[PDB]
Amino acid sequence: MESITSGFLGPLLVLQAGFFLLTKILTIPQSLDSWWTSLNPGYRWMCLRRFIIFLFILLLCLIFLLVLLDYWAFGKFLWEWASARFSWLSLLVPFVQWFAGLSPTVWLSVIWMMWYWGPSLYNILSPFIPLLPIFFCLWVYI
Amino acid sequence: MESITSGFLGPLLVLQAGFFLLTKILTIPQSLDSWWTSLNPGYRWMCLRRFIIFLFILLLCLIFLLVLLDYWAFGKFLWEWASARFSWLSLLVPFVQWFAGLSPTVWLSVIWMMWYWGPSLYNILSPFIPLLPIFFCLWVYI
Repeated sequence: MESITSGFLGPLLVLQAGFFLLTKILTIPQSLDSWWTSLNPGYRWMCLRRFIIFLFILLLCLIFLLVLLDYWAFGKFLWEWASARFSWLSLLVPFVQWFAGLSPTVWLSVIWMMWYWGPSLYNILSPFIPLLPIFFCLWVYI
Repeated sequence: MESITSGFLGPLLVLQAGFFLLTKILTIPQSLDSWWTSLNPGYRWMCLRRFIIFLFILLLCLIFLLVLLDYWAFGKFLWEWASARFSWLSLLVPFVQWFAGLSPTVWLSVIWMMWYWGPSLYNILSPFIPLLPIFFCLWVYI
Protein backbone atom coordinates (compact mmCIF):
# COMPACT_ATOMS: atom_id res chain seq x y z
CA MET A 1 0.00 0.00 0.00
CA GLU A 2 2.56 2.69 1.09
CA SER A 3 4.77 2.44 -2.06
CA ILE A 4 1.81 2.88 -4.48
CA THR A 5 0.07 5.67 -2.44
CA SER A 6 3.34 7.66 -2.00
CA GLY A 7 3.78 7.07 -5.78
CA PHE A 8 0.54 9.02 -6.37
CA LEU A 9 1.59 11.78 -4.01
CA GLY A 10 4.62 13.15 -5.71
CA PRO A 11 2.49 13.37 -8.87
CA LEU A 12 0.62 16.11 -7.08
CA LEU A 13 3.92 17.38 -5.98
CA VAL A 14 4.90 17.67 -9.64
CA LEU A 15 1.60 19.67 -9.93
CA GLN A 16 2.58 21.69 -6.83
CA ALA A 17 6.05 22.30 -8.27
CA GLY A 18 4.39 23.75 -11.42
CA PHE A 19 2.24 25.98 -9.15
CA PHE A 20 5.36 26.98 -7.11
CA LEU A 21 7.34 27.94 -10.27
CA LEU A 22 4.31 29.89 -11.67
CA THR A 23 3.76 31.75 -8.35
CA LYS A 24 7.54 32.41 -7.92
CA ILE A 25 7.64 33.89 -11.49
CA LEU A 26 4.74 36.28 -10.48
CA THR A 27 6.30 37.19 -7.06
CA ILE A 28 9.56 38.29 -8.82
CA PRO A 29 7.55 41.20 -10.44
CA GLN A 30 6.08 41.92 -6.95
CA SER A 31 9.53 42.17 -5.22
CA LEU A 32 10.96 44.14 -8.20
CA ASP A 33 7.92 46.49 -7.99
CA SER A 34 8.70 47.23 -4.34
CA TRP A 35 12.20 48.55 -5.17
CA TRP A 36 11.88 49.77 -8.80
CA THR A 37 8.20 50.82 -8.94
CA SER A 38 8.40 52.61 -5.54
CA LEU A 39 11.51 54.56 -6.75
CA ASN A 40 9.72 55.52 -10.02
CA PRO A 41 -7.30 51.45 -14.88
CA GLY A 42 -4.00 50.50 -13.09
CA TYR A 43 -4.63 46.80 -13.96
CA ARG A 44 -3.29 47.13 -17.57
CA TRP A 45 -0.10 48.92 -16.44
CA MET A 46 0.49 46.30 -13.68
CA CYS A 47 -0.05 43.45 -16.24
CA LEU A 48 2.20 45.07 -18.89
CA ARG A 49 4.91 45.53 -16.16
CA ARG A 50 4.45 41.88 -14.94
CA PHE A 51 4.84 40.74 -18.58
CA ILE A 52 7.90 43.02 -19.26
CA ILE A 53 9.55 41.51 -16.12
CA PHE A 54 8.59 37.99 -17.39
CA LEU A 55 10.44 38.95 -20.64
CA PHE A 56 13.45 40.10 -18.46
CA ILE A 57 13.30 36.74 -16.51
CA LEU A 58 13.13 34.90 -19.87
CA LEU A 59 16.03 37.03 -21.27
CA LEU A 60 18.27 36.28 -18.22
CA CYS A 61 17.47 32.54 -18.51
CA LEU A 62 18.01 32.65 -22.32
CA ILE A 63 21.45 34.35 -21.89
CA PHE A 64 22.50 31.83 -19.18
CA LEU A 65 21.27 28.82 -21.23
CA LEU A 66 22.90 30.07 -24.51
CA VAL A 67 26.31 30.63 -22.80
CA LEU A 68 25.96 27.23 -21.03
CA LEU A 69 25.27 25.74 -24.55
CA ASP A 70 28.60 27.19 -25.88
CA TYR A 71 30.49 25.76 -22.84
CA TRP A 72 36.18 30.08 -27.22
CA ALA A 73 34.48 30.45 -30.62
CA PHE A 74 31.99 33.04 -29.17
CA GLY A 75 34.94 35.01 -27.69
CA LYS A 76 36.78 34.80 -31.06
CA PHE A 77 33.62 35.89 -33.03
CA LEU A 78 33.39 38.89 -30.64
CA TRP A 79 37.12 39.40 -31.49
CA GLU A 80 36.26 39.40 -35.28
CA TRP A 81 33.85 42.33 -34.61
CA ALA A 82 36.85 43.62 -32.75
CA SER A 83 39.07 43.27 -35.81
CA ALA A 84 37.84 46.83 -36.49
CA ARG A 85 37.03 47.84 -32.83
CA PHE A 86 40.25 46.44 -31.53
CA SER A 87 42.05 49.06 -33.60
CA TRP A 88 40.76 51.25 -30.75
CA LEU A 89 40.72 48.52 -27.98
CA SER A 90 44.40 47.60 -28.73
CA LEU A 91 45.29 51.19 -27.69
CA LEU A 92 43.08 50.78 -24.59
CA VAL A 93 44.83 47.60 -23.40
CA PRO A 94 48.21 49.31 -22.84
CA PHE A 95 46.35 52.01 -20.82
CA VAL A 96 44.62 49.19 -18.82
CA GLN A 97 47.99 47.50 -18.25
CA TRP A 98 49.49 50.68 -16.79
CA PHE A 99 46.35 51.12 -14.64
CA ALA A 100 46.69 47.46 -13.44
CA GLY A 101 50.31 48.11 -12.25
CA LEU A 102 49.16 51.21 -10.33
CA SER A 103 45.69 49.84 -9.52
CA PRO A 104 46.01 49.04 -5.81
CA THR A 105 46.74 52.58 -4.63
CA VAL A 106 44.77 54.24 -7.46
CA TRP A 107 41.68 51.97 -7.20
CA LEU A 108 41.29 52.53 -3.41
CA SER A 109 41.86 56.32 -3.94
CA VAL A 110 39.26 56.41 -6.79
CA ILE A 111 36.78 54.41 -4.59
CA TRP A 112 37.04 57.08 -1.84
CA MET A 113 36.56 59.79 -4.50
CA MET A 114 33.61 57.85 -6.06
CA TRP A 115 31.68 58.43 -2.82
CA TYR A 116 32.32 62.24 -2.32
CA TRP A 117 33.51 63.11 -5.81
CA GLY A 118 30.87 60.86 -7.54
CA PRO A 119 28.00 63.27 -6.55
CA SER A 120 30.42 66.11 -7.40
CA LEU A 121 30.94 64.50 -10.89
CA TYR A 122 27.14 64.52 -11.50
CA ASN A 123 27.24 68.34 -10.97
CA ILE A 124 30.70 68.77 -12.70
CA LEU A 125 29.41 66.74 -15.71
CA SER A 126 26.96 69.65 -16.34
CA PRO A 127 30.10 71.87 -16.93
CA PHE A 128 31.97 68.96 -18.72
CA ILE A 129 29.28 68.98 -21.49
CA PRO A 130 29.97 72.73 -22.30
CA LEU A 131 33.72 72.08 -21.88
CA LEU A 132 33.55 69.31 -24.57
CA PRO A 133 32.88 71.93 -27.36
CA ILE A 134 35.65 74.15 -25.83
CA PHE A 135 37.94 71.12 -26.04
CA PHE A 136 37.08 70.75 -29.67
CA CYS A 137 38.04 74.42 -30.11
CA LEU A 138 41.40 73.44 -28.47
CA TRP A 139 41.78 70.37 -30.83
CA VAL A 140 41.20 72.67 -33.87
CA TYR A 141 43.65 75.28 -32.44
CA ILE A 142 46.31 72.54 -31.88
CA MET B 1 44.09 80.21 -43.36
CA GLU B 2 40.24 80.21 -43.64
CA SER B 3 40.07 76.70 -45.20
CA ILE B 4 41.92 75.09 -42.21
CA THR B 5 39.33 76.71 -39.84
CA SER B 6 36.46 75.17 -41.95
CA GLY B 7 37.96 71.71 -42.24
CA PHE B 8 38.74 71.62 -38.63
CA LEU B 9 35.39 73.13 -37.90
CA GLY B 10 33.85 69.92 -39.01
CA PRO B 11 35.37 67.85 -36.29
CA LEU B 12 33.83 70.25 -33.87
CA LEU B 13 30.23 69.69 -35.14
CA VAL B 14 30.87 65.87 -35.23
CA LEU B 15 32.32 66.02 -31.64
CA GLN B 16 29.12 67.86 -30.58
CA ALA B 17 27.06 65.13 -32.35
CA GLY B 18 29.07 62.49 -30.34
CA PHE B 19 28.10 64.26 -27.07
CA PHE B 20 24.48 64.41 -28.38
CA LEU B 21 24.53 60.60 -29.05
CA LEU B 22 25.94 59.92 -25.53
CA THR B 23 23.35 62.19 -23.84
CA LYS B 24 20.52 60.60 -25.97
CA ILE B 25 21.70 57.11 -24.75
CA LEU B 26 21.50 58.46 -21.11
CA THR B 27 17.94 59.72 -21.89
CA ILE B 28 16.99 56.02 -22.55
CA PRO B 29 17.65 55.01 -18.85
CA GLN B 30 16.05 58.28 -17.59
CA SER B 31 12.94 57.91 -19.82
CA LEU B 32 12.43 54.22 -18.79
CA ASP B 33 12.85 55.38 -15.11
CA SER B 34 10.16 58.04 -15.85
CA TRP B 35 7.89 55.39 -17.51
CA TRP B 36 8.44 53.00 -14.54
CA THR B 37 7.71 55.93 -12.14
CA SER B 38 4.43 56.60 -14.07
CA LEU B 39 3.31 52.97 -13.45
CA ASN B 40 4.17 53.29 -9.70
CA PRO B 41 18.23 59.24 -0.13
CA GLY B 42 16.12 59.19 -3.35
CA TYR B 43 19.23 60.50 -5.23
CA ARG B 44 21.09 57.29 -4.15
CA TRP B 45 18.16 55.07 -5.22
CA MET B 46 17.84 56.97 -8.56
CA CYS B 47 21.59 56.49 -9.27
CA LEU B 48 21.42 52.76 -8.29
CA ARG B 49 18.30 52.16 -10.49
CA ARG B 50 19.87 54.06 -13.45
CA PHE B 51 23.11 52.02 -13.11
CA ILE B 52 21.09 48.71 -13.16
CA ILE B 53 18.80 49.96 -16.03
CA PHE B 54 21.94 50.93 -18.03
CA LEU B 55 23.34 47.38 -17.50
CA PHE B 56 19.91 46.05 -18.66
CA ILE B 57 20.27 48.33 -21.78
CA LEU B 58 23.54 46.43 -22.57
CA LEU B 59 21.66 43.06 -22.15
CA LEU B 60 18.83 44.39 -24.43
CA CYS B 61 21.48 45.43 -27.02
CA LEU B 62 22.90 41.85 -26.85
CA ILE B 63 19.33 40.53 -27.58
CA PHE B 64 19.11 42.96 -30.57
CA LEU B 65 22.56 41.54 -31.56
CA LEU B 66 20.82 38.07 -31.78
CA VAL B 67 18.39 39.60 -34.37
CA LEU B 68 21.48 41.02 -36.17
CA LEU B 69 23.05 37.48 -35.79
CA ASP B 70 20.76 36.31 -38.61
CA TYR B 71 22.37 38.95 -40.86
CA TRP B 72 18.25 29.73 -41.43
CA ALA B 73 21.75 28.67 -40.16
CA PHE B 74 21.26 30.98 -37.12
CA GLY B 75 17.77 29.41 -36.57
CA LYS B 76 19.35 25.91 -37.10
CA PHE B 77 22.03 26.58 -34.43
CA LEU B 78 19.14 27.37 -32.03
CA TRP B 79 17.46 24.15 -33.39
CA GLU B 80 20.57 22.07 -32.35
CA TRP B 81 20.57 23.62 -28.81
CA ALA B 82 16.95 22.70 -29.04
CA SER B 83 17.77 19.11 -29.87
CA ALA B 84 18.30 18.38 -26.13
CA ARG B 85 15.05 20.30 -25.32
CA PHE B 86 13.52 18.62 -28.45
CA SER B 87 12.25 15.58 -26.78
CA TRP B 88 9.81 18.02 -25.10
CA LEU B 89 9.87 20.54 -28.03
CA SER B 90 8.89 17.81 -30.58
CA LEU B 91 5.41 17.64 -28.96
CA LEU B 92 5.27 21.48 -29.25
CA VAL B 93 6.34 21.38 -32.98
CA PRO B 94 2.97 19.94 -34.23
CA PHE B 95 1.12 22.67 -32.35
CA VAL B 96 3.44 25.45 -33.49
CA GLN B 97 3.18 24.14 -37.11
CA TRP B 98 -0.65 24.50 -37.15
CA PHE B 99 -0.41 27.92 -35.49
CA ALA B 100 2.40 29.06 -37.89
CA GLY B 101 0.24 28.79 -41.05
CA LEU B 102 -2.94 30.35 -39.68
CA SER B 103 -1.54 33.01 -37.32
CA PRO B 104 -0.05 35.34 -39.94
CA THR B 105 -3.44 35.59 -41.76
CA VAL B 106 -5.29 35.55 -38.42
CA TRP B 107 -2.74 38.21 -37.10
CA LEU B 108 -4.76 41.13 -38.54
CA SER B 109 -7.70 39.63 -36.55
CA VAL B 110 -5.38 38.91 -33.51
CA ILE B 111 -4.87 42.70 -33.07
CA TRP B 112 -8.66 43.06 -32.52
CA MET B 113 -8.78 39.80 -30.48
CA MET B 114 -6.04 41.00 -28.06
CA TRP B 115 -8.21 43.91 -26.85
CA TYR B 116 -11.18 41.63 -26.00
CA TRP B 117 -8.96 38.74 -24.85
CA GLY B 118 -7.20 41.00 -22.28
CA PRO B 119 -10.28 41.32 -19.99
CA SER B 120 -11.60 37.81 -20.87
CA LEU B 121 -8.33 35.93 -20.15
CA TYR B 122 -8.01 37.76 -16.79
CA ASN B 123 -11.40 36.30 -15.69
CA ILE B 124 -10.74 32.87 -17.34
CA LEU B 125 -7.27 32.64 -15.69
CA SER B 126 -8.87 32.73 -12.19
CA PRO B 127 -10.54 29.24 -12.59
CA PHE B 128 -7.84 28.06 -15.06
CA ILE B 129 -5.05 28.62 -12.43
CA PRO B 130 -6.61 25.90 -10.12
CA LEU B 131 -7.64 23.71 -13.12
CA LEU B 132 -4.11 23.68 -14.63
CA PRO B 133 -2.64 21.76 -11.59
CA ILE B 134 -5.75 19.48 -11.64
CA PHE B 135 -5.16 18.75 -15.39
CA PHE B 136 -1.39 18.31 -14.76
CA CYS B 137 -2.29 15.65 -12.13
CA LEU B 138 -4.41 13.86 -14.82
CA TRP B 139 -1.33 13.98 -17.14
CA VAL B 140 0.63 12.13 -14.38
CA TYR B 141 -2.19 9.53 -13.97
CA ILE B 142 -2.17 8.51 -17.68
